[PDB]
Amino acid sequence: TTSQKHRDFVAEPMGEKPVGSLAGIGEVLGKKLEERGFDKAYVVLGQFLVLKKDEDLFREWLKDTCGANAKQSRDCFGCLREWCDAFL
Amino acid sequence: MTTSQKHRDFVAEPMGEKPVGSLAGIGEVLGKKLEERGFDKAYVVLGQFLVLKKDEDLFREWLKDTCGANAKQSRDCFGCLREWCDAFL
Repeated sequence: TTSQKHRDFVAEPMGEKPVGSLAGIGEVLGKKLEERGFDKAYVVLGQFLVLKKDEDLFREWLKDTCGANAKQSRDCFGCLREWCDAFL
Repeated sequence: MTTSQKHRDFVAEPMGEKPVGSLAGIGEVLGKKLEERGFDKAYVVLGQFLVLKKDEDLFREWLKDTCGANAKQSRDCFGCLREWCDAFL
């Protein structure tokens, strides 16, 4: 199942939404992503796409980059995957 | 309209699973070199465009380094991705 945060993200183009609009990305993860250059949601989408939507590699990259746990990275992957199914 | 028809066709609709050669500026020669480096679908190149925060200088140099694109090819590819994003992202 899904959070409302997920459903809100997948419902519409992301535009310039901050990285914190992604399901799974809370205040702490968002800071660390911003610290490393991923300040907008679309930059994380960029990494998802460069990695050819590979779940294992994206979730591992997120853990290595901002410390996401398994639930957080599951949530973030799922929200980007569903967004892409609707808009890409 | 000074863009190519090929630009117009790409920016008119979501890209889905389109191959990299659907991008403006990406002919068969550049497209093969991109595919050999793992950039086989247009959305993978979109991904690089986005990871570079849509920066023209960085993206155009990355394209040159990765497939040998010249100035016009890299401008066309960048402009096609930028307009696609303005329409759909």
